[PDB]
Amino acid sequence: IEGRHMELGTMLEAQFFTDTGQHRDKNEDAGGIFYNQTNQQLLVLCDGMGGHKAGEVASKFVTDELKSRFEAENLIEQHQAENWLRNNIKDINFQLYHYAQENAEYKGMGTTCVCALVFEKSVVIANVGDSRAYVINSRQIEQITSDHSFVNHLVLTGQITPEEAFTHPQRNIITKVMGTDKRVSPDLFIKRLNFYDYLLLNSDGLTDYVKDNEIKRLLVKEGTIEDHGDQLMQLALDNHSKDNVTFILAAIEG
Ligand SMILES: [Mn+2]
Ligand SMILES: [Mn+2]
Ligand SMILES: [Mn+2]
Ligand SMILES: [Mn+2]
Repeated sequence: IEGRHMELGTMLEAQFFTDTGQHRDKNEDAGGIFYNQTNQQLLVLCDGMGGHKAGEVASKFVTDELKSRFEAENLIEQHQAENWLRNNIKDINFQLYHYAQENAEYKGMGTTCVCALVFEKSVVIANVGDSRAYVINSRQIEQITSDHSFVNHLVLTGQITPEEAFTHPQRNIITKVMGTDKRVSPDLFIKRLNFYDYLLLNSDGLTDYVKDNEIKRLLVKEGTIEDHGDQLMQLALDNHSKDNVTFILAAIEG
């Protein structure tokens, strides 16, 4: 294959925030911020399904697998990041499928998974489920991923409006999730970091109770990344969120 130049290793100031919530008992969200041998940065977030058994086992499994595989890696080019994320996500899905099938305590477990590979100017995002990746600056908050949910299937087919989907009685249903099938087709995205201040990854425990406007205005205000994370978690709890709330906040600079 053709001669290509090595981009430098790049990372963003990113922090991981997770909370079980008062209303639930255990945290079935997992995730983390991991680095490979050349110090490339991978952000990982998983939402284990609460309606099924052992959501924390599934999310923890996918997270630990991605951490091990990525930390074992040396270099991933930008034009190969899509293949890397898709392949490893597929294999982890297969392993999680047989993991749930063979263990009777874990029968039917599953988890969402959104993850981002950070490069000098782009971010490569892979998504399976209704966890989200946003990009935010002073003027716009754009959701990069598309929810693999039923209500978003109705939205994308003109059957309901997004505002209707936010209060739809079946807004919890997931249509693509890890561990339920032998195969999975993850959604893959490339996003330019030119004109944005924040990359956000979050489970639905946040955005099921905090709309994009509130996130945008909270983030575009002044304050450090720790202050923004604290205020964002507290805003999720103030809007009476009753799921696990987890998000990675990544500050971007030119
Ligand atoms: Mn969950
Ligand atoms: Mn459970
Ligand atoms: Mn949901
Ligand atoms: Mn959730």
